[PDB]
Amino acid sequence: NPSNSNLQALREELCTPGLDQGHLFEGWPETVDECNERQIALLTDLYMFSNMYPGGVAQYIRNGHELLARESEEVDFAALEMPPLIFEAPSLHRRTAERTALENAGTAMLCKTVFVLVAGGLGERLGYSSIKVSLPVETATNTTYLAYYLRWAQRVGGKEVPFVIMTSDDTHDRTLQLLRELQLEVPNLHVLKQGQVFCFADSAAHLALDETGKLLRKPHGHGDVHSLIYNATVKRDVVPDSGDGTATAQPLVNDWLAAGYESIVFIQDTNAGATITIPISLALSAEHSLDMNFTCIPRVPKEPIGLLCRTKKNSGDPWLVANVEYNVFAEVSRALNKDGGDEVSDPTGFSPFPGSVNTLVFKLSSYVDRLRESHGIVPEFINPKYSDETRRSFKKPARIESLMQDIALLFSEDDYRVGGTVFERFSYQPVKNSLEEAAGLVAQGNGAYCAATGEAAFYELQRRRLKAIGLPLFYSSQPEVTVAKDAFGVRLFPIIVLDTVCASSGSLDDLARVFPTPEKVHIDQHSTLIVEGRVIIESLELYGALTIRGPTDSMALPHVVRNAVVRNAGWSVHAILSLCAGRDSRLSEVDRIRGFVLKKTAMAVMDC
Ligand SMILES: O=c1ccn([C@@H]2O[C@H](COP(=O)(O)OP(=O)(O)O[C@H]3O[C@H](CO)[C@@H](O)[C@H](O)[C@H]3O)[C@@H](O)[C@H]2O)c(=O)[nH]1
Ligand code: VO4
Ligand SMILES: [Mg+2]
Repeated sequence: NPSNSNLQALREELCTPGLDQGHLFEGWPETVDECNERQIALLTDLYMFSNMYPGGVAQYIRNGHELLARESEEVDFAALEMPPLIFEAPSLHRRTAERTALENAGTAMLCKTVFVLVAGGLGERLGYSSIKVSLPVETATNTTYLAYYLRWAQRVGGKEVPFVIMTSDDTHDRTLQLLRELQLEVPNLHVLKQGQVFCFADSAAHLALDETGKLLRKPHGHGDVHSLIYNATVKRDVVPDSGDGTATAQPLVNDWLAAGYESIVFIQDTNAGATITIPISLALSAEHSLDMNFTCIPRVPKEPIGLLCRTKKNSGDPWLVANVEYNVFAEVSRALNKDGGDEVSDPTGFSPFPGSVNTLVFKLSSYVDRLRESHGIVPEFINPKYSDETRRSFKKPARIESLMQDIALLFSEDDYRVGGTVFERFSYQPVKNSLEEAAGLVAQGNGAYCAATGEAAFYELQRRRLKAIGLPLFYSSQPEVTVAKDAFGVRLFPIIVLDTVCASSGSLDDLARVFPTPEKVHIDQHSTLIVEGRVIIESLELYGALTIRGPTDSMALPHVVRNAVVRNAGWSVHAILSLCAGRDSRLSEVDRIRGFVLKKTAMAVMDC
């Protein structure tokens, strides 16, 4: 694509005042025709940046200057108050008429929903050297986060459900390999790989080089997902169009709208609670006519989650409903008095504003409109890490970032209704922290959000949902294992995991289909129940571990369990001892990041 003539022109352009990238060509020959292979490759990297990044590398540097200047100024909002459109979600463990009505409405709307999963991030800070969607939701079945989301989506939207996964250079190949290994068949899955962007070595936006003399690249944030969707195409065969030419440029958003889809949902890589909040969020988006709906929890004052606020940046700006990231809120909170009056704390102990967990629910028509106007471009920022409190130095090269929730400020209050739904904190179950930082956080009285608490919260979630339909689970709240040098404990048992064929959407009505007479099902607090396929359990007495397998097709007739009595040694859990020699150690990173291992001593199986 790039000729040698254009390569010299870009080189000269980047050496002009305001760009000042002469350090990249130190000791280079005057003409392009005299250049080595590596030099040609650098100019090619730079020239092809125009293709991937708006306006190319020249515009990237100019944006850097604008953002670096803005980052040097103390942030200030003209006005900051509660968003007008806030709706309290009912409890996930109470089968009220409201809960039943909202679940059944949202489950119908799931048939007309597009699903988007952002999975470009590493989180090596976890102590996990692989991709986060390969993490197990729980080690009882070892079901990955990738398989969890995909199987729920196919169950609620059918096998042909439209699904997008955003990957990065760090996660793409491993994501494709995991899809192949799980033998997942998703005909309308689109994997879109975000590109990394150049880095700034200093506050003057001088482009950074690595150890081998090539331009350092770093992530542009989860904001890239909108532009990737805007530029994505699909062919036209069984779709409304059926041309005899493969040169089809139908936008993926056009096929979705043409097929009858009315909603789009964005989720993150390690939050299993999204399958619980999404149906309620869709029902309330329809009842209250919300174009964009932020999923929120009550926030503790120092949580690393954003806040949903009604904002005005400057005195003349119209009201905007947008997310304010935790860092910005801290800077604003810590400030001299004589500025507004919405900072006083709440009696309970929660932030004045709802905390955004970044499960984003959109009306598809409104989303497409703003996507087409903006080309998926969202406002950017930069947050360099300086070496000393005096700044004027970068400990590590900085890069421009973007947030996928920052698409909310393209939604004017004049044309669009933007609101938030507030759920229980228990419904937010991310795996973000390693055991070390989880020990540090718990000492301050904060949430661990580690692999141990993520797995434990998943088992507790199943038990709360099942007790909501009348299953009589009597178990202690006392922990069964301590992790991170006895800093905190979790409990796991009783373990009850139902697959998507058994539990269907996970609605309380769907769960009542598995236990039609729950008063005659008695699962001891130390037991383990794994149910796969089309199973109905009418009466059971379980003291130990039991797997029940039914037909793998939902339309098949169901295996019905009656008057079963199963007793065995079952399972246990024990901590990974500090004196872990590691000689002939089957302990993997998966075990080590949660601090315990399940011992699967006995297991009964009911087949057919
Ligand atoms: O280049 C990137 C960066 C991030 N991600 C994905 O973004 C999600 C969240 O990233 P993470 O580092 O876990 O969270 P933050 O970006 O720090 O915070 C987000 O998630 C919080 C809730 O977990 C919200 O409160 C914040 O507002 C929101 O910005 C994950 O699925 C990542 O894989 C990508 O796909 N690509
Ligand atoms: O690549 V960093 O998010 O450690 O600056
Ligand atoms: Mg990096």
